[PDB]
Amino acid sequence: SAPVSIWSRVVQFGTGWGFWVSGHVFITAKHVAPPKGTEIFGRKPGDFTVTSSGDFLKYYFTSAVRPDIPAMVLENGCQEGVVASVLVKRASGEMLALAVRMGSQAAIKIGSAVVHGQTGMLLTDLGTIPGDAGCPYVYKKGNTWVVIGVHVAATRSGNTVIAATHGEPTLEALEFQ
Repeated sequence: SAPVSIWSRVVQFGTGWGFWVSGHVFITAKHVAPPKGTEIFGRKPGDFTVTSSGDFLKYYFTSAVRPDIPAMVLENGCQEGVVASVLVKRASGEMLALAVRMGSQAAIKIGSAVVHGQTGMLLTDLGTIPGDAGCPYVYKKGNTWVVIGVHVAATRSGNTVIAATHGEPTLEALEFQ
């Protein structure tokens, strides 16, 4: 479904994967990233800036690292009900697009961390596995592909997954009633 060229944007990173949103912007799961202050893609700290929000991590490079790729829209999650695709790469280079119905956005507790993200329900042993964190969630919005977050967590059994998103909630901020 997703354009063939989009997969070259998914690369190994730390103990997981990350995604080039543009030639300048690389997103990943905080928990898989190399330690802060590590040289990456041949660039030293200072040649890039890093922002984190929950388990979402974004690197911005002043000079393009991948000039061969057009910029894509990065959204803070998407509307509940959107059928998105997790672009999972495995170490072998195998590419597995996993259909997922996006659920609600919330601040989700995973172990000792709190992740701002969006829940999802895998539509199909053939889901995500340890090592997949950082792979992007994308969908075709109208007539263009947009990225909404990165894979961070799943249940062992069952089809629940969590994508970390870049923002903290306003309209989507949960409050006791």
